[PDB]
Amino acid sequence: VRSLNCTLRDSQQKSLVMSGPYELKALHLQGQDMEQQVVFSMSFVQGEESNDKIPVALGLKEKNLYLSCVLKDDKPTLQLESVDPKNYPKKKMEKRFVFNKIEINNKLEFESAQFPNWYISTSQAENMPVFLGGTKGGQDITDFTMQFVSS
Repeated sequence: VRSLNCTLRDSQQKSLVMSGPYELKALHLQGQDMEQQVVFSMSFVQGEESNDKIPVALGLKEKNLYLSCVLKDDKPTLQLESVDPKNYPKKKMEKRFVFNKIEINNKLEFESAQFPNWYISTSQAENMPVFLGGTKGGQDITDFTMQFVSS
């Protein structure tokens, strides 16, 4: 399986960082303070692809931790999950871990492969958790930019 390291920034220029062991938060960060920003290892997995839709898995660079989508209280929820450090990543990643990376005019959107039309979203306010939102349209942010970082 092929990967690439990168950071994501929401369309409002908020950066993502590790809240506790299993949460991500988005805040406006600038300076050497930028160092506290999570670096993902984006893997190109198997699934349904288009010129526009590419299935990926998002893990933390060097941590056996992956974003996954699961129901919690009858609603799709984004969480960080630990995986056996020896079996991952894989090309055929379980569905809960797959997002469709959609390119939309220089911006990306990450939709859950498991919950159609649920996207990785951030809040307009500072310091709130990154979550799975089912609505696109003026409120929560569902678009990001990506920056390549080195291997």
